[PDB]
Amino acid sequence: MADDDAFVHLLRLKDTMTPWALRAVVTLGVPDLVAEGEKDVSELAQRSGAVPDALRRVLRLLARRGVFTEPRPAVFGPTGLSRLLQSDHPRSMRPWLDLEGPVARGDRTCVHILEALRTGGPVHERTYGRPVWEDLAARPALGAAFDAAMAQRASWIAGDVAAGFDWSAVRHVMDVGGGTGGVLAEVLRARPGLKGTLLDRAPTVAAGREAWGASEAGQRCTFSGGSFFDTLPSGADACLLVNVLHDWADEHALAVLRRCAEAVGPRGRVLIAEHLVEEGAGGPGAAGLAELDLVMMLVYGGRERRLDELADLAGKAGLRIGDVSMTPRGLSLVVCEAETS
Amino acid sequence: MADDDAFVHLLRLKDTMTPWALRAVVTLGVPDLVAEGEKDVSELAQRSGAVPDALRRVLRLLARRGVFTEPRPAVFGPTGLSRLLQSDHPRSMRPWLDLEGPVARGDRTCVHILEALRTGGPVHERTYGRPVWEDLAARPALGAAFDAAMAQRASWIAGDVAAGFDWSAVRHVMDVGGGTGGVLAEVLRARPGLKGTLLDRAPTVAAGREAWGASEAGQRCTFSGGSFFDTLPSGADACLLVNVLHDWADEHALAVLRRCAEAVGPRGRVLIAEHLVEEGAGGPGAAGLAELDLVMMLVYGGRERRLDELADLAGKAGLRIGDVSMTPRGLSLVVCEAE
Repeated sequence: MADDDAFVHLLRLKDTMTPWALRAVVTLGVPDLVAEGEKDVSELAQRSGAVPDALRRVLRLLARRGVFTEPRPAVFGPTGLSRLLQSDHPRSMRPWLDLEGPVARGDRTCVHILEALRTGGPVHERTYGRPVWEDLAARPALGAAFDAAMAQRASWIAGDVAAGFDWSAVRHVMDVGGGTGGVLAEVLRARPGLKGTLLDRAPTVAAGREAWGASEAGQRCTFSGGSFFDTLPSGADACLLVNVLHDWADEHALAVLRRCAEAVGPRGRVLIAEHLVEEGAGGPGAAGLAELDLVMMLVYGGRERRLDELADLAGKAGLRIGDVSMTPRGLSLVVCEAETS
Repeated sequence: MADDDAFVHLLRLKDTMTPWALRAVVTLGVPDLVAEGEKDVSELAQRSGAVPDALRRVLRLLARRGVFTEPRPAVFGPTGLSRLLQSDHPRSMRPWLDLEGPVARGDRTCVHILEALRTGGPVHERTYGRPVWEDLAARPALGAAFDAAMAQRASWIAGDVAAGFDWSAVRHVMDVGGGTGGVLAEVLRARPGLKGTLLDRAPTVAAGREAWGASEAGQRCTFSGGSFFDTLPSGADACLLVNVLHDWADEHALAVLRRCAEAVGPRGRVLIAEHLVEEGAGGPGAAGLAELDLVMMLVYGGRERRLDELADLAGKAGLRIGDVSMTPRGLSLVVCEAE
């Protein structure tokens, strides 16, 4: 690099007003309020519960960044970005940036990053009093909003999972930590012979049962509560782990994998789908994954993992890493068989 | 071919980890530790306070963004960007990103933005126990760091301000809120005949005195501790206000302008130098001002203002805009005659 070019780049990297301007505006629902068109701030302020001047300055920053239009001085309207932040929108980003919701709430840990660097462990407890898992369950309004957002990331990738694994030698699949079963449902209806089991929390499995448990795939699907840290429900010959391990530190990730290897048995399989970090540089979306990693370090005790970090945890649960397949959308799909022949 | 992917733009704008990875790593002196070449994480971890795993992961992100190189796993080296983060550097960014210093410290307010929209006022007090000026004054070390940070900024701008106003009509200038006096130092030495007075806090002006009070221009400067909300030293004919009004809400900013009118009298002059906001905006100039304006909302109770918002204020302090020029680097210089 050189000087002026490095300067301009650093100024992008160092901005904290924008991302919070964005988060706040999403929480107040300015994207919805301008969906049908341009409004002036007086109306946006009065509708949002915000001081006109305060909101104006916030929206002006966000207009300069291209989130809204500002055709005439104090009037603001929708753009392609603002549309992604609407509640309407099918692939909406509201739940990831709504501060009343759970996910964006954890992002406040950014200001305690130095403490996170001292102790190593997360700083969600430092920010809000409780670690992340406790105060989700302590207020199930957030606990149901979390499941709603995780339901959305499942949808995104569900097709790619069912396509990318062979199911020829499988009878009964178990979506361990599958949420509302978005991925399970997609596999079962795509492979009609198969049976299935959804394992997750007490309310979350019932909410999955609700949305499709009387449908033709839902008939072939057990909906079983209880923690994946306890002994898993039986009769599975394949356990499915989709974007579950990155939520957990190495000890707790090892437990779950042990429970999966225990439950699937000698001739069975454990099927892992994560987005894996590469040995430096990576490709496109290595920057985003390392960003995510930091959220996972600060909020949760968890961690985005390399193939070999996955291999170590698999090994310590007496599994080997077999076929290592990549989906078009960046997911790595790995078949874990029993370690020894 | 075209930066048209809205989803990517949004993901760019929403990143909150990079800017704090950056602030942390600058706080921990890592750019300095790698100035002389590659270091591996274990060393960097030891020399700073940090856990090796956490620091690896934080540097990994910043390396992804080009701040540091990582040529083999777990080792990070310097770059053109890291140079600008060194204390070393003539135009260093360290004092703006060091969480030990008060400027970057203020950036923690970002997370209380919803309250800033509810109340309208700053959220430094909610972050830190006290508003910005009270705990800067209650912690002298922060005070000094702030002063040091502003001094670097004033140093860069000082030649424009000397060259920007016509000092022919002026015998004695008072730099009101001029920090350690970097602009006054330059203004005085450019115009050998002038007398001068720096007005700021006591420890601040004292730091100014020790820095350049011995020089020829220093000998023509009265280093004067005090508050620009109190009556100013009597009988300077011009009062200078360089990036002071943007720190203050409308009511407080007005009180300073009146205090400036008093001390110069009728047909005295009040010389203002701010970066004013421009309706209809633009690229990097405009966006940066809008970013800074949120810092001013959240840390101070301040505002970036237009030429005419500033006319409103001057008008209510018994002053009228006499001449408006722009420095050749965007700083608008306005002379006000006392009406």
